[PDB]
Amino acid sequence: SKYMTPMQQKLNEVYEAVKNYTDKRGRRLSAIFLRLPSRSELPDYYLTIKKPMDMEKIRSHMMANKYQDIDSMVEDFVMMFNNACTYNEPESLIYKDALVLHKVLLETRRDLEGD
Ligand SMILES: O=c1cc(-c2ccc(O)c(O)c2)oc2cc(O)cc(O)c12
Ligand SMILES: [K+]
Repeated sequence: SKYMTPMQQKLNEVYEAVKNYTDKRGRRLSAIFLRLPSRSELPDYYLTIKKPMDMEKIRSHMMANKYQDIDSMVEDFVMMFNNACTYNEPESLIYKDALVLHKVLLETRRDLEGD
């Protein structure tokens, strides 16, 4: 069925809000977060980050219909942002972007509180 339940629509809107957010200069903050690079490409990432997470993984779980609720999806986003903030330095752009996107995530959830 092409029709999403309300819970599915909400999950999609949250996801899409983070994905599509662009700053005043037209930059899409989510670009770097979509797909994690490999073990070779990011030294020490997978030894040091306990639960790797990227937006493609989140998107797949959503498409397979495995978030039972909004908080579960939020959890995964927060894990991703924390991972990025653990691995990268505060001065790095990825770290700054993770902070903005975290605010985008919570604002969006909060805005959709009564759907
Ligand atoms: O730390 C992360 C770092 C990167 C990353 C992606 C592309 C690059 O050219 C780069 O120099 C770093 O991508 C991520 C993507 C994520 O979803 C989560 C992360 O923690 C990272
Ligand atoms: K750090």
